[PDB]
Amino acid sequence: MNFSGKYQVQSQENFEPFMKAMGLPEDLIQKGKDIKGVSEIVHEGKKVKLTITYGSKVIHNEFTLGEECELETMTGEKVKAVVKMEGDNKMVTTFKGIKSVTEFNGDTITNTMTLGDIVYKRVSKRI
Ligand SMILES: CCCCCCCC/C=C\CCCCCCCC(=O)O
Ligand SMILES: CCCCCCCC/C=C\CCCCCCCC(=O)O
Repeated sequence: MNFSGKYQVQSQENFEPFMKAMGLPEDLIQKGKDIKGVSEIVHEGKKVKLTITYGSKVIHNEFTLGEECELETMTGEKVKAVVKMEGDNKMVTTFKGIKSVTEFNGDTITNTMTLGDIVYKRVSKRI
């Protein structure tokens, strides 16, 4: 399907509770709470190059679909995980008890991460 492009967050639910349970330090939660971050994807085959920019904070991640790689979380911690291609438009992965589902529909990306009873929801559109 090719997911290349630049997108910006339009809306989100449960950012604070989810981020809290992730151990993201208070002040950052307060700061990123109101930042409409930009995400850039470069998709080439099973190679996904991902860059997330939140104001002055940037995180670079790169992984191969199906392969176990090391993902950098927003705290700085690094984890190992396999990102899978579920269906034709969904990228699914699991780490630290979190279940992550990214669904692509043209200009719209919908991301859903569930931790316990919390469901952090993000809706982005291509810019
Ligand atoms: C697509 C998977 C979901 C990615 C969620 C990313 C969430 C990032 C969380 C917030 C980071 C907080 C950074 C606060 C601002 C730091 C620098 C600044 O002030 O500009
Ligand atoms: C807890 C947040 C830590 C974020 C680390 C990155 C994890 C990303 C894992 C899944 C890859 C799916 C890529 C989807 C990009 C969506 C961009 C967006 O929603 O802004």
